[PDB]
Amino acid sequence: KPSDLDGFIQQMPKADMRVKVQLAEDLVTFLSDDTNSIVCTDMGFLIDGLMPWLTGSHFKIAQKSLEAFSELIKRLGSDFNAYTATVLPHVIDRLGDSRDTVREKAQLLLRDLMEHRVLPPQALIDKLATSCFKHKNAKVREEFLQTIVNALHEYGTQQLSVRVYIPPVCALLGDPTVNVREAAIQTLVEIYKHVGDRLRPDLRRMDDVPASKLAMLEQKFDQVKLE
Repeated sequence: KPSDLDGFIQQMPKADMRVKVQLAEDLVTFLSDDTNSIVCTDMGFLIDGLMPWLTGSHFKIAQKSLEAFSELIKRLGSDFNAYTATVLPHVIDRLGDSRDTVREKAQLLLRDLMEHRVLPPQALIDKLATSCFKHKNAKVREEFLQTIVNALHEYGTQQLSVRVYIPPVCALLGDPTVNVREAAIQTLVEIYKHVGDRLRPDLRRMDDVPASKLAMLEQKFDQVKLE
């Protein structure tokens, strides 16, 4: 139905489950088309409106809110950073969502924040680290390691310094969950690709890392070296 942002904003609060999903789908469609305008009364009103969707129990609508935020990030760029502190904590929680597509759109929102320069890659990863390394949900801990990997692969050591990340990633080698232990391994391997052999003595000083895992990690690095 709605023809502009103000129209979406007005109809969001009242809307019943029925039209709520259609509204979500159309909102995303609207924001995706760069021939559509994001003129409205107050952008904060749209942000506030998306919040119950994002923090909600319907995951289709949550996912669309993430997609909606991605579109605002793309249009707003650094201007979006006014809303980062409000949105980020719930996007983090969605990294742990049971539905694979929800985690995807959440990870994509995170990449969009960096690609569209809402904040520098180091700023975002550091901020995530605060909430993610010790999150109660193993899927968040695992997803966050992947966020680090993707950010490194996309931006390289020019914008992302992972030296200070080695000890917390190493701590995850002893995670109570096997999926995380294995993710932590692969993350160090991915970091090796960027950082090179200086990582080896770095890990050797990590009295955390058992010799058996140091050895296993070194085998994996050697294997990478055979490019």
